[PDB]
Amino acid sequence: KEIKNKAPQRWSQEWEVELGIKVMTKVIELGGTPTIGDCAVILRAAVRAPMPSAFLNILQTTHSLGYVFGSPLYDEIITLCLDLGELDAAIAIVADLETSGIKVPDETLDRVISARQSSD
Repeated sequence: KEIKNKAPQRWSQEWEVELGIKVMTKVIELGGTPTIGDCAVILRAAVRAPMPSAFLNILQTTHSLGYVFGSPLYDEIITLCLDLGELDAAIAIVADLETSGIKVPDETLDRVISARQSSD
């Protein structure tokens, strides 16, 4: 009775990436392994519309299955985090990237350190 006459909700890329990460979490819970391409696709959806908060969780989900992206993609996401003003987000990103053991570009870490020094 309630669903049929409810007004529809317009599309938004934020709701899109939310539904995407929820679908990914459910698929992982039910025993399914998403491909690396879908991970790159949700990363592209997250970088297209400003949403820095989702970066950490999506990259953690990617690293969970064992997938590792190239250095340019991490460079791009870190540069976007620095540009849009989410310094703590980029700090968490480089922290979990160092924890995972992947190698980030030197200029990216240098820019992160410079932004951290400027913020302090």
